[PDB]
Amino acid sequence: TAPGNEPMAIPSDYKLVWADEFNTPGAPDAKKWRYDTSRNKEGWYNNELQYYAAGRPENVRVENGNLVIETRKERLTSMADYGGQEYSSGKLFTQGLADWQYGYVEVRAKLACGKGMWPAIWMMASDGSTGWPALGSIDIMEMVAWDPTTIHGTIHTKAYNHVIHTQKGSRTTAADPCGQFHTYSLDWTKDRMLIGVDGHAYMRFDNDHKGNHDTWPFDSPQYLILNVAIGGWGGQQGVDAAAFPSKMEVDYVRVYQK
Ligand SMILES: OC[C@H]1O[C@@H](O[C@H]2[C@H](O)[C@@H](O)[C@H](O[C@@H]3[C@@H](O)[C@@H](O)O[C@H](CO)[C@H]3O)O[C@@H]2CO)[C@H](O)[C@@H](O)[C@@H]1O
Ligand SMILES: [Ca+2]
Repeated sequence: TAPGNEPMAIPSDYKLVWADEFNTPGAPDAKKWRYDTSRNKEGWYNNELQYYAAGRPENVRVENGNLVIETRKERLTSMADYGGQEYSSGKLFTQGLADWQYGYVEVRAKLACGKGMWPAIWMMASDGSTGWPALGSIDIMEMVAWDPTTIHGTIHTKAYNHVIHTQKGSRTTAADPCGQFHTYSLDWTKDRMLIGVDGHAYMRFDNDHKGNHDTWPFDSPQYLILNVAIGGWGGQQGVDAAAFPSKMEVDYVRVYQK
């Protein structure tokens, strides 16, 4: 629904304005990432099966220059916010720490595989007053590991979203995404978004320039989100116990702006 076919690359006139190179082993940098626990006890959206553990190295850690988000089959019943889940995982976002209006986002990542796994690199608007989906969401990368070579790039707005099946997205494939790094990229300007892998946009979404927040909510800042969900879209061919633990490794997040 949002086909692209054009190169993409860090614009020559942009500077690197924000980066997490995951240089510092241990916990993620608290000045860059917060943990999202907001629906642990209730159950996450999308019929998701994971508990997202905050402050827990087994799920979220920096090692050897990479962020590691790791899913595990386990019941974290000692957690006050435990929601009865069979799995643990990690969700980090830059909410309240850093956000961007326009820019080139480049994330170099090795994905988490195993039927059930749903790694994602995405964004939501800092101003959520209009609620989901109207606020505007940018999926720079989703993969569901029943189809682990397929890379999905999607935007959601009030007009264009998955609840009403009008989401603007595309897909491509990439070599062994769980075994080798690729670059997952967004080029967002006032005119359009390109979403790509390894310097190729497979997804394009234009600003129609109608000043309709329903079709272009993207003239306000967005923060970045990294997670690995379990089940929902990831669970289309079940959740494979033998797949755990599974990890997404992120070498870096770099954000460029004019
Ligand atoms: O169902 C209404 C509730 O929606 C909440 O928002 C969720 C939404 O339900 C869920 O579908 C969505 O899922 C994300 C995808 O749209 C896509 O953007 O990729 C993400 C990464 O895979 C995936 O999580 O997430 C929305 C935000 O959590 C509202 O938060 C809630 O107020 C509302 O009642
Ligand atoms: Ca690194």
